Amino acid sequence: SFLLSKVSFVIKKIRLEKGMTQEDLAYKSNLDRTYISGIERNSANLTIKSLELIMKGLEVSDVVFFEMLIKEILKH
Amino acid sequence: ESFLLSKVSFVIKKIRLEKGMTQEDLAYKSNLDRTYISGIERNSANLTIKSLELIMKGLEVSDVVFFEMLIKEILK
Repeated sequence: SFLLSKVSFVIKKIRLEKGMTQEDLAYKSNLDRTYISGIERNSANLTIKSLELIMKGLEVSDVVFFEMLIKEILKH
Repeated sequence: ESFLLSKVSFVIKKIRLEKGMTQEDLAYKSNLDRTYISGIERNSANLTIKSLELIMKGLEVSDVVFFEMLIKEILK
């Protein structure tokens, strides 16, 4: 899936840009490290509530996240 | 429901009504249950990214269009 891969990519990109490991983001959001690893491989079951929490943890606003996402969708 | 949650629900229903589609129409076109559509439009907490992909495919709305509308609603 095109959208799933781009969501996964943007979450990994923002996490790596904040210098956070998957563990770091998990600890900040009270999620497991394997949930973050999992979403970066396949974002199918990531919910909007979990994405809001992740965006909170990455200290990215929702608008910037979606701007980043539109950019990735359009690059393709 | 947070404001991101509410706005995702709002934008789905906004586009659905602009498309002249009922909930049942969206359910048919997305291959999701009408109960689930009903629920998302009230509260998007448990909407997954795959279900959002199928909702956009059933509304026949470009993903970029959906996220641009979402950014505009978040900013209002």
